[PDB]
Amino acid sequence: QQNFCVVELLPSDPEYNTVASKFNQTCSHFRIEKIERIQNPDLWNSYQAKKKTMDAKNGQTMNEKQLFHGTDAGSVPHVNRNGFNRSYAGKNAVAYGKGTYFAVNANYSANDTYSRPDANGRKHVYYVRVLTGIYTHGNHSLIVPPSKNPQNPTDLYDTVTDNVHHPSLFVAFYDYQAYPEYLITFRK
Ligand SMILES: Cc1nc2sc3c(c2c(=O)[nH]1)CCC3
Repeated sequence: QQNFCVVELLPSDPEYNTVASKFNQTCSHFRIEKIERIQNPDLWNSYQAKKKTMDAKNGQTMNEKQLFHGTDAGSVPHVNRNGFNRSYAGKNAVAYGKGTYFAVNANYSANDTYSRPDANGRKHVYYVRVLTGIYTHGNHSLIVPPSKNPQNPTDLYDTVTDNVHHPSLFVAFYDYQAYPEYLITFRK
């Protein structure tokens, strides 16, 4: 279930200049070793279904952003199979899951705290399609999606950010809200 393939994106492939250019806006001091495309049909189809629903509701809003997420090597196969979906006890009592964080700029995700260097010094950051939708600033203490309207408090925001008009990060909460399209492997 949610089987996947991994294909190297070569420097000569159409999308390389764009993916590398975005990473290099803030990470040009690192050296890129490989960029790969993650091809997971079930995960892609489910993400696209969520995108279609959001596009049909949010008017002019550009619901998708491409953001970064650094992780340790041991999490890579999990992300490739499951994306950023989470399962745990009591998830189904409430309308959302535990937040998953993404950065606007690659250098944030390139921190060793996130993209932990592996045994060979290799660091791993995904360039992820994320349905940011309609967002507000995150709660300071209760890390859940806030209500949009005190008169309708089960209607929740799609994501939260640190700063509504100058974001540096986004937090996603819902299933199939993100697709791990590209994996960038790099070194100091
Ligand atoms: C595992 C992981 N956690 C976090 S928290 C956070 C980011 C980030 C990441 O890239 N990976 C980037 C923005 C704030």
